[PDB]
Amino acid sequence: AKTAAALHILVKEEKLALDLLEQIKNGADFGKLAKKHSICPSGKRGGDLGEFRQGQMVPAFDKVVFSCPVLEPTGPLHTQFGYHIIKVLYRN
Repeated sequence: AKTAAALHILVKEEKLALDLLEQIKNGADFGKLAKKHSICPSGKRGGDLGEFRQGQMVPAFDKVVFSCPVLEPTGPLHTQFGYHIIKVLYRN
């Protein structure tokens, strides 16, 4: 699929990623957790890029959106920036 709706959180240290994964299970809040933790110039937008082509931001994203099914929070994944957790939506 060319364009998909995707939310991404990048964690610098694994310990926080584990706390997030458990934190999302205990609480559950992919959008709000991404915005607070990302604290980056793409926290507002990278935490909610809306729909964009499979080749805009990070290649690793194309793999999992083509690996996991949409509507399937997959991650946290491994990427150079740190841990990538990707939520897939619409996929079109």
